[PDB]
Amino acid sequence: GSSGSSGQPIKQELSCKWIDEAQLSRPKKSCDRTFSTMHELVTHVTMEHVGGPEQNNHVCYWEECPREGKSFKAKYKLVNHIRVHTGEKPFPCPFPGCGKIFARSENLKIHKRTHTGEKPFKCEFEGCDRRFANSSDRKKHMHVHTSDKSGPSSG
Ligand SMILES: [Zn+2]
Ligand SMILES: [Zn+2]
Ligand SMILES: [Zn+2]
Ligand SMILES: [Zn+2]
Repeated sequence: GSSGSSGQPIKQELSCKWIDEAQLSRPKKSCDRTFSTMHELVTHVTMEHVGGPEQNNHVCYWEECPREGKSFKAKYKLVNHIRVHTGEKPFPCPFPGCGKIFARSENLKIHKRTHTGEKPFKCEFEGCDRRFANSSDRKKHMHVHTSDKSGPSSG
């Protein structure tokens, strides 16, 4: 194998929500941890979770696993399953009521135009012209509104 790997890739954070049903501590707790790379999350979620090739009955209990904690007929079967628990992406969708995510930059940029011309979150400040997708940004654009400007009438 070989690749250009020009420059540095994208730094994405991962999380393995492991909710043990046999846990005697409530409310049900999840596996608190993080990783800088996928591989690191694999060796863990697999060994640090599903265990190694030594464990016979291996079962992955996800905070909301689609399997509901079911056993497989092979190791590769389980290890391959957790593959869905990763779902690593470069950048989500700038739309709130979309929660959509893509693995391509052109896909998102092209999919963002298929949403609408105007933004959902518009500056609440009257006589102001802005655009936002998250109530956070807007509320952050107010830090500059606290004050006013006296000069150009038509603004
Ligand atoms: Zn974990
Ligand atoms: Zn699972
Ligand atoms: Zn979208
Ligand atoms: Zn404004």
